[PDB]
Amino acid sequence: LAGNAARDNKKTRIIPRHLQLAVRNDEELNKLLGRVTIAQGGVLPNIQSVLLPKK
DNA sequence: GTCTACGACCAATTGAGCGGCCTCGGCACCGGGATTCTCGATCGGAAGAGAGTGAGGACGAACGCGCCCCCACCCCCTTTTATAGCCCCCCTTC
Repeated sequence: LAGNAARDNKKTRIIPRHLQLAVRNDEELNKLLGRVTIAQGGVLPNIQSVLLPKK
């Protein structure tokens, strides 16, 4: 999953960001590592719909 | 309770794995040009406040008709008598 995230980011070397995106995107890995914090991994790019502007 | 399968413990072996050394290309940062996006500003698209039409409604109003209420009077009922023609119902003659 980390390699797939790297290709999606057009990167060839796996970095903590790719590991975090993989662990958090997978529903089962996110459950195994829910209590785990990954250094320099950041967080998933998610915004609550209610915060987005409306027309 | 029975037992023996296989794990701890030893010795000798060794090549898989780690520290050191090297490097070159994945990455990032830069810059320039192209693109997106954002939204204050013009007014298309559809809707309101405000006006006019067509339109009768309920009923306030206005007019003659009604009904009962009841003024009061008028009157008729009843009683007595004379007088007479007139009239109807009944009896009598035919």
